[PDB]
Amino acid sequence: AMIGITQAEAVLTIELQRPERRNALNSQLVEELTQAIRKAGDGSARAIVLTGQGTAFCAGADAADYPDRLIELHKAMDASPMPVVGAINGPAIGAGLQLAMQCDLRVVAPDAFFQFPTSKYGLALDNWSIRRLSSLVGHGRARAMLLSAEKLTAEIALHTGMANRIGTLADAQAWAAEIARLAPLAIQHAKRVLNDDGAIEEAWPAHKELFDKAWGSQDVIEAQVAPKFQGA
Amino acid sequence: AMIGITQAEAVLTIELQRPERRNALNSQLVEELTQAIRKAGDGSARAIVLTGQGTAFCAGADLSGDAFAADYPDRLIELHKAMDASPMPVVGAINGPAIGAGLQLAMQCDLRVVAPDAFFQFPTSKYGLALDNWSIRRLSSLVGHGRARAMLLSAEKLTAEIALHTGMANRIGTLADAQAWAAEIARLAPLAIQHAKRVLNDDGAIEEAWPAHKELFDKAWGSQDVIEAPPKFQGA
Amino acid sequence: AMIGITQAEAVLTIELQRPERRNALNSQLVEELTQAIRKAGDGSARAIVLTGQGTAFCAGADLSGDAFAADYPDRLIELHKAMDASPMPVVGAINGPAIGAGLQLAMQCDLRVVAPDAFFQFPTSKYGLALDNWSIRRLSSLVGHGRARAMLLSAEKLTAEIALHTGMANRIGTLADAQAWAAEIARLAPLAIQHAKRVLNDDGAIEEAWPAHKELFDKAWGSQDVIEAQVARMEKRPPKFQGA
Repeated sequence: AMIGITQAEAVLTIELQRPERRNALNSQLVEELTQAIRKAGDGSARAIVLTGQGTAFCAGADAADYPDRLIELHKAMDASPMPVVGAINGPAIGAGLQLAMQCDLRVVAPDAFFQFPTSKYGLALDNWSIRRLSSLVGHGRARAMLLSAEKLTAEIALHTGMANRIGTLADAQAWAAEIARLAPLAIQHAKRVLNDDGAIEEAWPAHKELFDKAWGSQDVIEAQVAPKFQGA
Repeated sequence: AMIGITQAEAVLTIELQRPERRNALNSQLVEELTQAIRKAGDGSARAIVLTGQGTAFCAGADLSGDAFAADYPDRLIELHKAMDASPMPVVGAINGPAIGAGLQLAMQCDLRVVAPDAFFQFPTSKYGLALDNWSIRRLSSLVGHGRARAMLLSAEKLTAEIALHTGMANRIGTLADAQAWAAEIARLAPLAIQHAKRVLNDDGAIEEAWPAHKELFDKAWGSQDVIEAPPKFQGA
Repeated sequence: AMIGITQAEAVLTIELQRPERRNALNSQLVEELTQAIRKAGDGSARAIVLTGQGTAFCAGADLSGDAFAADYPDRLIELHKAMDASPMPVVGAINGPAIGAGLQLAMQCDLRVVAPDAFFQFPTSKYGLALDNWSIRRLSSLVGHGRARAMLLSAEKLTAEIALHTGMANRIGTLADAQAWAAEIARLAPLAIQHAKRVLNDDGAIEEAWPAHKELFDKAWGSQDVIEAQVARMEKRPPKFQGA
C-alpha cells in the first residue's frame, strides 16, 4: 500500500509511494520495504532499483518500534546478495539520506540534493551515517554537511562519487539490467567487503554521551517551535 | 602580544600576529593561541574564526630565538588538543600560504575558507623531517590518498583551486566570507555540532605511530640530512 | 628476458617487456620484476619509474603456458611485499590500460603519471572472480568509495581524465614526464620519503580478509560461473551466469 513493486526481466523496481509526504519513512513503509528487499531474491531478479514518487526521493522520518524497524531495513539492505541501484529522483534528507547511502550505487536526478539538517534541529546521528557520508563526499565536505547543514547538490554529488551518474529512473533501470548480467558471486563478495570498510561502527562512550545529550535536549523542542538555541 | 582577539556578536576571531615571520609558530605564539581557544567559550561566542595577519596564514615554525624552544612540541600538542576538544566550531580563514606546522594548524580547523592565492604544503621531504601520524591521516582524508602521496613524498603544493576540488577548502573566499559563514553556524544547535565534531575527529586520524613509524620518525629527526637542509642528502 | 632496466642519473627505469601479452603477468615476469625492485638501490638510484612496453601498462594475468603457474600467487605476494617494503619511491608511468592484476600493480606504485589514453579497471564481476581486501581498500582510497563501488560491482572503467579527478593519477603525462618528476624526487631526503611511504601504506588497506570475506572469496573462485565466463570468452558470446 505504501510501496509499488514491479519487475522487468531481471530487474526489480521498488517505488516509495508516499509522494504527499515526500516518501517519509513511517513504520508501515519501513516494514513493507524490508519485506520487498528480503523477497527480491525469489529471482528471476538479480538487481534492485529503489526510487521514490513525486518531487523527493525521501525527506526523512515521518512509532515506538520505528527505530528497531529502521535498523532491520538497513540490515536487510546490507545483507542482500543483490545490488541496489538507488534512482534518487529528488532530495534525500535525514533518514532519506541514510537510505540513499545504503544503496549500492546511485543514479541521481539533476534537481536532487543530499542533506543532514541535524545541526538545524539539534539532533545527532549514528556513527555509520557519518562514516559512510565521509567515504562518499570526502571528509572535508562531510564536515560542512554535518556541522553546518550544507546541501550536497546533484552536481557536487557526481563530483565526489555520491552520485555514480546523473540521470533518470530509466537510466538506473538500464544500468541495473547490465549489472543483472554480471556474475552474482563476484558482486556479493565485493558488496560485503565494501560494506565492511569500517563504516559500521559502534558509537564510542563519548559519542553516546553527546548523542543522548542532543536527543534529550530542550534545543530539539526549541527548533520545532521556531531559533534561540541554548546548548542544553 | 602575538595574537589579536576580537568578537562580533557570537563570532570570535583569533588572528596570528607575527607577519614579520609570516606567522611562523613559536612557543609564545602557540601558548597564546591555546589560551585564546580555551577562553573562547567564556564569553558567549558560538563560533571561532582563525586567521593570519598579512600575506600568510602560517608559513611553518621558526624557533629563533625562542627562549622556550624546549617547550614547543608540548605547546603544539596542547594547541591541537584544545582545538580538538573545543565545543565550538573553528572556521579557518586561510588567508595565504599554510605550510608545515601551518598546514597542520589549518587541518585542525573544523572548516576552511581559503583565499584564492593561498596554497597548502608539507615541505618535509625537502627538510628530511617526518610527520606525526595524525597529519598524514587527516591530510589523506582531506585531499584523498593519491594527492596525499604526492604532497608527502614530493612536497607538492596544493593550490586553493585544487583544495576546493578535494574538499580541503570548503569555500574559496576572504576573512569576511569566513566570518559571515561563522555567524550562520553560530545560530545552529551547539549540541548537534559538538556531537558531529567529536565523531568526525574520532575517524581514526588520531593514531599512535606504529613501532616501524616511530623508528623511521626518530631516524629522520636525528639524521645528518636534517642538519644538511647545497642540500645534497646522503640518506643518513 | 621479460624486463628492461635502464638508469639515468639517480632514476632507475624498469620496463615490463612482455608486450606480446600486453604485459599480462605470469610467474617469470613477476619474479623478474621482484628482483629488479629489490636490487634497485644496489646502484646509485634514489627513485624508480615502472612502465610497460607497447600499448598497455599491464592487461592482467596470463598464465598460458606458464610451467610455474601454480607458483604465481606466491610470486605475486612477494612482488607486492618487495614494492611495499622498498625504501625507494616508485613512480608508475601508466602508459596504457592497467587491468586486474595490472591495476593492483599500478596501485602499489607510490605515485602515478598516466597517459591520456590509459584506463584502469577491475573486470572481476565479468569473470566471476573475487579480489583480496587490499585491492578493494587501496582502490577506495584512490578513487573514493562511491566510484570504487561502481568499478567493483559493475566493472566500470576509470578513464585517465577521471583518474586525474580522483587522484588515482597524480598527473596526466608521458614516460619522459614521469622520469623528469622522478629525478626531482630523487633529490629529496630519502629518510623523509621512507617514513611517509611506510605510514601511508599502513593506513589500514593491508587487511586480512574477514571470515565472511574468505567464504565468499573461495565460493567465487570455486564456482561454475568462473568456468562459464572462460567458456563464453572462448566462444565469443555473452556468459550465462547462474550465481553458483
